[PDB]
Amino acid sequence: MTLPAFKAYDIRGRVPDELNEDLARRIGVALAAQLDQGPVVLGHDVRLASPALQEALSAGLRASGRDVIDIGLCGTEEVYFQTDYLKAAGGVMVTASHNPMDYNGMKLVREQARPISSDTGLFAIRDTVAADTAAPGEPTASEQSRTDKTAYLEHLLSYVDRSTLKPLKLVVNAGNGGAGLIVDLLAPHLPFEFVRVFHEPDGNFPNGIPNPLLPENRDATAKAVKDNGADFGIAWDGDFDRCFFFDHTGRFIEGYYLVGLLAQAILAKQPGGKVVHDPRLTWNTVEQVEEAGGIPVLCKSGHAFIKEKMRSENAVYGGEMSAHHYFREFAYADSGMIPWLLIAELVSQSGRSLADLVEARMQKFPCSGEINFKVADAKASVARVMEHYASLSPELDYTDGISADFGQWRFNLRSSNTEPLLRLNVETRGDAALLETRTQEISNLLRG
Ligand SMILES: O=P(O)(O)O[C@H]1O[C@H](CO)[C@@H](O)[C@H](O)[C@@H]1O
Ligand SMILES: [Mg+2]
Repeated sequence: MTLPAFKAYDIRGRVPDELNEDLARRIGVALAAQLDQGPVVLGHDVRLASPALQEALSAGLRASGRDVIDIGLCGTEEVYFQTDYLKAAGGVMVTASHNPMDYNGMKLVREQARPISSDTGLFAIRDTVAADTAAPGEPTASEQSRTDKTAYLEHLLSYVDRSTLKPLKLVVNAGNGGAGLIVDLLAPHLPFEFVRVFHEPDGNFPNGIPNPLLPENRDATAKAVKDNGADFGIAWDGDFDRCFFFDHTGRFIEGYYLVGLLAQAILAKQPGGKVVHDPRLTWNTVEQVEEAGGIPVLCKSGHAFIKEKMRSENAVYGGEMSAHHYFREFAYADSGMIPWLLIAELVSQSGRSLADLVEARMQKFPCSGEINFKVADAKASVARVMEHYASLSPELDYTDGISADFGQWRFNLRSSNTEPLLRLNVETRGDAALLETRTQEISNLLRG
């Protein structure tokens, strides 16, 4: 076999059998051999095991003569920002993002925070780690503590014109992850009145693991918004590289619509720019980007494809329907902080509620949401669907699974690259009835 913890985009496994201090130190040694010259930035999330995992990573790296910059407890996006800002050779974030409590992992990048994935070094690291029986060497390089967030915070604030901000009332829900530390540091520089829910970092997660997609966790943010008459609410996953929005009615906003919203926000600052988006749900993004004078660029879903395409295109912003938002100026990396600052600035400047900013777009391009199927035979199942729709002659695109455009409706059907799973997305041209009948039709075919 091979080490299960090494996935397509990152390392994720149960502690201690899938991931432990010895593997972490071995990963540091193997990572040293993969990077260009320079030091390595290390950071970690709130999980109880994360500091020790970072400490082993450090020991392996310095045993290989790599200077380590320890930026401490942080969000995943701070490892991206600091790796790029400090012109490091690389960086690793120790995080479980949103996995259960007996789980942990790492997210690895090289220069300029470029991702290290299965096929761009991560499996090379895996195989080196898998075959490494050598004795732990002793450190021949140093560790520097660098917890100053000033540059990071100034960079967050630079996305908005602070004198145009209104004193909005915002619910913030860290889910006992790490987002609250950054909110509290931004707060003295912002006019908003914050309503803090599940604010303190707690690696035991007394209120549940930080996953705003769970309806139980969703409802705590919705309730705080409604009970306090907040303008909107924001929730983050544990390492807060994803954020999730709730309008003034408590309604969770499906992430598809935030791509076109955030693209328009950005395009008013950087006119004529290119905007990268995924193929799962498209029509609304294409229209909003073009309406805002931008150029939409279709790209295979997955954060490493998005970033690579943004780089080759000098795209100012890339957005994925699944709550990933990437920013050229942020080392082409994703942030869970920039999107809500942009949204709060848009609400402040426009005088429109978050609800009204998206409502007409949701009516014009209703979507199913991402619907997952675990089926006995994915390939046979997909063939059943294509067979059933063949007579209608859809316009097909194979950028990322199968996209079929029927005119008034379209779908994308993909195999997940991170899970053995089929993923379905359907949208229509302003037709909620057509949306439901087609979604159900495709579901039955897949389940057949
Ligand atoms: O559908 P997939 O292949 O399993 O990818 C999903 O996870 C990726 C990494 O978080 C994301 O980059 C993708 O956009 C998506 O959320
Ligand atoms: Mg995350």
